[PDB]
Amino acid sequence: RKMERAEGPASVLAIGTAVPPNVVYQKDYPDFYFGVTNSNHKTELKDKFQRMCDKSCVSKRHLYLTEEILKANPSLCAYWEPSLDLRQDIVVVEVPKLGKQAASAAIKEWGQPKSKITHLIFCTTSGVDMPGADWALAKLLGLRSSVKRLVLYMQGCYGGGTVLRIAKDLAENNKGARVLVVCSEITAITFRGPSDTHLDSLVGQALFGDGASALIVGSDPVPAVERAWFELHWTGSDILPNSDGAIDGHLKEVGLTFHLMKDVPAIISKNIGGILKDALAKVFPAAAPPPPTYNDLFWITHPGGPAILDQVEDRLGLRKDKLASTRAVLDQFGNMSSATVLFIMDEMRKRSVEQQLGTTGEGHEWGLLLGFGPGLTCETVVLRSVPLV
Amino acid sequence: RKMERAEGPASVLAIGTAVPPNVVYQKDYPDFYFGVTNSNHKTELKDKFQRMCDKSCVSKRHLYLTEEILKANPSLCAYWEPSLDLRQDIVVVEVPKLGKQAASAAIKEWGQPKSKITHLIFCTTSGVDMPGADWALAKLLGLRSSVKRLVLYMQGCYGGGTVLRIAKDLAENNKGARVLVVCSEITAITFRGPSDTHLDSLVGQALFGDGASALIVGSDPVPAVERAWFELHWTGSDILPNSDGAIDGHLKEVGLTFHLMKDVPAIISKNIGGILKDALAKVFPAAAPPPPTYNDLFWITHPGGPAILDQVEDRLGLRKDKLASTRAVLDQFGNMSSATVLFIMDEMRKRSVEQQLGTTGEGHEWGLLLGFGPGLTCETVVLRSVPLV
Ligand SMILES: CC(C)(COP(=O)(O)OP(=O)(O)OC[C@H]1O[C@@H](n2cnc3c(N)ncnc32)[C@H](O)[C@@H]1OP(=O)(O)O)[C@@H](O)C(=O)NCCC(=O)NCCS
Ligand SMILES: CC(C)(COP(=O)(O)OP(=O)(O)OC[C@H]1O[C@@H](n2cnc3c(N)ncnc32)[C@H](O)[C@@H]1OP(=O)(O)O)[C@@H](O)C(=O)NCCC(=O)NCCS
Ligand SMILES: O=C1C[C@@H](c2ccc(O)c(O)c2)Oc2cc(O)cc(O)c21
Ligand SMILES: O=C1C[C@@H](c2ccc(O)c(O)c2)Oc2cc(O)cc(O)c21
Repeated sequence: RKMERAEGPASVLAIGTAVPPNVVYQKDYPDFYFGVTNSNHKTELKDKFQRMCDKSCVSKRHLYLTEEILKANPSLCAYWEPSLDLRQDIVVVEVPKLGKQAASAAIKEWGQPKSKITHLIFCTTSGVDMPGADWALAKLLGLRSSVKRLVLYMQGCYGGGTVLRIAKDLAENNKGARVLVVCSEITAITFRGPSDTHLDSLVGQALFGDGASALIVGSDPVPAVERAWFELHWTGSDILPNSDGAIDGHLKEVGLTFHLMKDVPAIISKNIGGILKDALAKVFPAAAPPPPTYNDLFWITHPGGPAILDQVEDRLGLRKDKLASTRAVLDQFGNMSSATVLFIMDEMRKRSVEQQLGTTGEGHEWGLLLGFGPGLTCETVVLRSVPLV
Repeated sequence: RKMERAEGPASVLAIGTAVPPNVVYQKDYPDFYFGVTNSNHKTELKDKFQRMCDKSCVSKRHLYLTEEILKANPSLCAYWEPSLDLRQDIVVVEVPKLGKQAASAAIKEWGQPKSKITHLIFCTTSGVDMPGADWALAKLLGLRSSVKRLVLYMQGCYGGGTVLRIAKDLAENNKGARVLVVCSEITAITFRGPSDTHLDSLVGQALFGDGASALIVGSDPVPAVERAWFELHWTGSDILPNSDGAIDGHLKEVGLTFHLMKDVPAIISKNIGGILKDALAKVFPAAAPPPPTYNDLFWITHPGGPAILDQVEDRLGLRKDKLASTRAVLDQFGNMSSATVLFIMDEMRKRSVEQQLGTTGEGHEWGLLLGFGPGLTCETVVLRSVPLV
């Protein structure tokens, strides 16, 4: 008359990632972007975009859109031309497909048959449809027809925190539940030509890349059969003060548009300390061990842009190595919206194993995953690593 | 280092509903719809639409769109004209607003200050935005800035089951959690002129109406302070066999479009028995009382259309009164997509109280809530009523 619940903390049992094969190196992107968009005559706009690329701390990105595809579809290279139907036709197909590559890698690592997946969460900011990308992914994988699905559309850059916040309750409240979590982002929904009109969209052109990540999340891993890599222990969500309209995105007839105030780094950096201090106080209450210091935590931080990272690091006084895993993903992949923190989680555990650190969190026991996006919404997850060998 | 979980079953503690004030009676709708759309010359198409309205078992609907608004915005009255940006500007505002009316009613009934709401789920098929309708509703209500939000976009007619499936885990896995659940639907996103092109969209014009419903869901109601009306005990989700493309909806430059095969009733009716029999077997396992008979359950059934209800009733052999609560909502409000089953839940408990039946479920202990939509997805929730006086 009842659904048995699980006992232990929701745990990450496997991670997979996937990116489009086409690589664009940042040194080449100003020429490329202004070339295929027919805007090289816009001489001062391009110098402005060159400075954004020079400062982006992005070396390369993987992009579904190629010069050939852009040549085939000139309404994408144009500026403010109607093109949503064209964008949707692309991403309603390619977002689940990219997600399927990451999902198959995570399942292969996990090692159990795909029919043990009981739940699915699909998160994307690229396109919407009915049935949704969750249904399409289930069809592509051949998941059981009774998988409990959830599609999280139009989330944006905090979505990596959101999927963990939901997956935690699904795994913990359902005995045996194994949650496939996929975030998949493809910039074909936003890509548009340059214009002194909208210097916000330029920022997006310098930073956003494509990618998908997949997790298996479940409570009570079977001993010597499944392997936990991180545990979810505490979650919080906050709308930061005086941030109305900081980050807005609209799905228009010209596609997805992006609006971004210059004070996003300030708003984030100046509020994040109180959020983290409160979260750590709840996880480590006095009544008892004190919370670890920031430098004794591992850090999985959504790299909205280098200015956000630099100002957060400065305001919290983080030692300069704490954001190294985060900054490596931004350098090699750019900002992949909701998927990015799961790429960072993967990079951190793999570094930790390769370098024989004592835990999956670079040697630290406790850790923080942060997502930031429209709201301005800050998603906080307190994680525990797992000891290695 | 941990979030305490709750103990008892997730319970519905209050329900509110809201509809646009403009009423259109079905007897008037063929003339009205073909009038404001400039299509009265389409003589045989209209006779076809008259027969759909005659058969709809819908007496009236509440619609945000008025003749005055349609006169002001002729691209809505047209057929296949670009109009998404216009539709979004409407529903990104009006869907949260309608939802706020229902939410305030549910909170007023519940009786606790609005700051005790810890979580929010907003479900809609009408428009998408960043930040989302969940953020807008929180702003309209003045909810705490740390409310844990979730926006479920592009769900469709199964969404009433989905929100209960998620809210169950949120309430049960978080001690003290009180989940505001809102479904809000406004047909301005789909409304378009008639055409022998697309006889699917005609079906939608005869059945779909507007409305919003709101729940407070929480585990462990405080005795003599909060009041439970229904308990969530079991949830299931199924993709019905040989239903690929049964019900599709796309968000296009002309707005939201709707595609619907004629065999939806057949697919639903011919598969539903096995789903319910399995669900009841899980809730009442042999090893022990047998499951109640269908006629001894209460029924909260999404009324996709009268043909779905009639064929489900026939195939399962339901006594003719079991779907009376469901059919009363369809008659007085039409199909309000994801909100409809919560209107039906409200109607049933209010009937039960008014008629002094022994339980909130028309006198029956156990009950079934069913949502159907794109997939073809069937959402099943097994509910327990609460005894009255
Ligand atoms: C890469 C930028 C992107 C980093 O460069 P920087 O350290 O700011 O260096 P600069 O200030 O020289 O930036 C160069 C140009 O970017 C422009 N710029 C920066 N942020 C901008 C914004 N939000 N909108 C428009 N222009 C912006 C500056 O105005 C400047 O123009 P100018 O050289 O003609 O004066 C940085 O501001 C950043 O990281 N911002 C975070 C972006 C963000 O908010 N992302 C989160 C997500 S949606
Ligand atoms: C109201 C209809 C809507 C009920 O009427 P009915 O009992 O079918 O009566 P009829 O078959 O005389 O219907 C009249 C017309 O509707 C048309 N019709 C019914 N379903 C249709 C569909 N999916 N697409 C196009 N036309 C349809 C019939 O072709 C018929 O046309 P005709 O009179 O010119 O031959 C009914 O088929 C129904 O309830 N369907 C369920 C709709 C549905 O699937 N909703 C769930 C959600 S998205
Ligand atoms: O406007 C967007 C773009 C979006 C996005 C889509 C696809 C990608 O591959 C990608 O890297 C990004 O991500 C966003 C995230 C936000 O928080 C706000 C936005 O406007 C957007
Ligand atoms: O195409 C739609 C329309 C949608 C809807 C929106 C707003 C309303 O007020 C309303 O009653 C309905 O509901 C749908 C539900 C589905 O399952 C499929 C759809 O295509 C649609």
